[PDB]
Amino acid sequence: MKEVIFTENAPKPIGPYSQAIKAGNFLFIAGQIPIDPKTGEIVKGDIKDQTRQVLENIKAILEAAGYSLNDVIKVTVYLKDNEVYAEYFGESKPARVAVEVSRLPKDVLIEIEAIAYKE
Amino acid sequence: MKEVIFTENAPKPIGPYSQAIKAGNFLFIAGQIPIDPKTGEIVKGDIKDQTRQVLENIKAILEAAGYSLNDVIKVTVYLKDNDFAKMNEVYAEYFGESKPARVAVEVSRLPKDVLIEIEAIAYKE
Amino acid sequence: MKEVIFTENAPKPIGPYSQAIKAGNFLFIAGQIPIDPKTGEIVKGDIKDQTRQVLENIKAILEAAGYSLNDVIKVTVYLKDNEVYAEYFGESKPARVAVEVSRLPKDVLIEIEAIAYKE
Repeated sequence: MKEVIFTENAPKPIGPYSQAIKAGNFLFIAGQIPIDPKTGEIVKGDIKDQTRQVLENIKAILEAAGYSLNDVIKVTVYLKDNEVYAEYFGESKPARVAVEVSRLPKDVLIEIEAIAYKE
Repeated sequence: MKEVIFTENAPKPIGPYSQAIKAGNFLFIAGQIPIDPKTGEIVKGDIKDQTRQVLENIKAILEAAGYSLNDVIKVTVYLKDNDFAKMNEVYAEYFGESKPARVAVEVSRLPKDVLIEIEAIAYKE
Repeated sequence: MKEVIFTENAPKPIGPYSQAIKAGNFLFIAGQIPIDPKTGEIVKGDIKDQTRQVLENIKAILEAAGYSLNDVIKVTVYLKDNEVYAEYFGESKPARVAVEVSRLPKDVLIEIEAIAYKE
């Protein structure tokens, strides 16, 4: 089965894409950036405040999709050229990919895309 | 089961790789660049035309594997720094309705120095 | 079923992460860098000795999960700025994505992520 996920607790995609799609038992979450869902405005803070907003958004999507943090299996982290993660990926310990790039959408510091599983 | 997807309407993969692979109900498409399968070279040189060729390439592979555009669930887009606006206009033609999960990031260099490269994952139950 | 994969033959996982997660018939392997599992230090040499090392680590994680190089269905290669590949992927002929980025972890020259399938 296939379902497009959408909750008001994570940034609202403005372009042609969804927050997350549940395909079978896998959940593919779109690249997340630091945007406060309630206000729709990008946080202009330090890497830790931005990274926390991102992880908060991902969690919102996981929850709306009916998953929990320990269902997360793979995380790709893109940074603009961290105990924060442990409270989120501690009981999960997903496989990780991390790279630095030129720029992210809306000149943000960090972007994260995730995949989760649930039997 | 595992299966290699090949089509004449998409650029031929160079080396020990494939255009796409169907594993179970998932279709993993290799990254595509704006190479016109008929001419064998990059198109015009403008973001719009390049984004179109890439999407056309992706469409062919999907079509070759018996999938459609609305089966695409995740797309990752790599750009070479800011033209990340026109890309969406062409992109909406192909994914405006099904709205796949997206990931967009800008990088250093892409294969053959193109301006855009896109990879996708499709799902068919 | 969800199972984290582990092998002493690959670089020890630092932080809240795994070398790989097995979900359903899929194996999601974390980004691998040219770290010599034995010494824990970056292997000496150029992009060729780093490539070898990376692919070797991937192979290690694969075998520890009961998978084969013929199982690799998708490969994502990050570079900073060859016959080895035919040896490791001439049998699986996976879908490929390759790009260049600003920098990799521990400022290495190459990072490779991968996905494998086994029915």
